Amino acid sequence: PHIGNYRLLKTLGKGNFAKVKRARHILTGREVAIKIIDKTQLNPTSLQKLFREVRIMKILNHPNIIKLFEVIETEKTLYLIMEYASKGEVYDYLVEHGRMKEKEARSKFRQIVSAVQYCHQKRIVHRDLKAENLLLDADMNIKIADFGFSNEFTDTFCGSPPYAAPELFQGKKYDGPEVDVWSLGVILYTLVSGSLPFDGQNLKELRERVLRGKYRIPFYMSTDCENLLKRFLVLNPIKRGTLEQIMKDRWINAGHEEDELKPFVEPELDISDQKRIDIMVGMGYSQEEIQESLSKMKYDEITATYLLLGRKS
Ligand SMILES: C[C@H](c1ccccc1)n1c(=O)c(N2CCNCC2)nc2cnc(-c3cnc4cccnn34)cc21
Repeated sequence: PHIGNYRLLKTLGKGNFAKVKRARHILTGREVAIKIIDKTQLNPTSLQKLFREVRIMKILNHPNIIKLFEVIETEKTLYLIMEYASKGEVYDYLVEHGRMKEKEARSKFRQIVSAVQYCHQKRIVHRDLKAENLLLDADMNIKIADFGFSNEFTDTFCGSPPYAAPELFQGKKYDGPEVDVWSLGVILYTLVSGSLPFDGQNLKELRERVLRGKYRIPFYMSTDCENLLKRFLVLNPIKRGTLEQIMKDRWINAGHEEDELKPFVEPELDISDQKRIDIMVGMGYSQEEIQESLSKMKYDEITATYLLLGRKS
């Protein structure tokens, strides 16, 4: 079971027309995650959605967002070779361990807010932020995943209802980032409490609770955490805080002297490490080939080998 330079191993999950498998890169030995998409079952609008997702992944380069390494395409199948996060979904972690202490939620939430604010810098809204789409790497760092429902902000999608902003329930047109801000308030509440702030026995009950916007504050929750939730979970999207403003909040930065959370500054990608390039020449690729794939940033077998050589094993 090979595809390109990858040996396919255990399945991580499976869904509508796709599965994700862990894999090993043969040339470097690094582990990756590969999404395998059966294109034959997709209609032309699903196909267009797929290629948009790929385009979004190429735009985004952040240490708390799953990175794209390579695209392999046949006429029947699309393979997205991605960063692997070995400790699974935040959702499953909360189920096993219960709520995080605020100091543990804070470390994760700073990473989440940095990643999503950076998406908004790039004019991308995720639109399906939920505990299930936050992965954890071997060091318990957050990696946001699955931009299959994401879009640019300049359709009639509504994500997981418990995380959906009230304007989505009323069927209202919406700009973009404000709905991610609301979902991040729901995420903060789930990290600190282990439960959702709005729930119901059915969609009607859940919808009514979201629109009322009331949620329970546990006795153990600090005043500063409660006040921060108020900046996310604002019914009026016009008055909802922006993430750049929320980054200055007291709770976000408690115990982070000299390290106030700030918008991420994307570094210039080094495509010129000759030690890595020397290794790839020894593997068989020519110097000129490596230069052309890296400069056009082709997400092909070469640029993926270069990136993976830049990561641990
Ligand atoms: C495929 C799916 C998935 C894909 C995208 C976003 C979230 C979840 N998935 C599950 O469904 C799941 N299940 C849920 C049902 N109960 C058993 C555990 N566990 C997972 C654990 N690790 C990953 C993972 C790790 N490195 C990466 C890099 C890219 C993508 N995925 N990925 C994905 C998982």
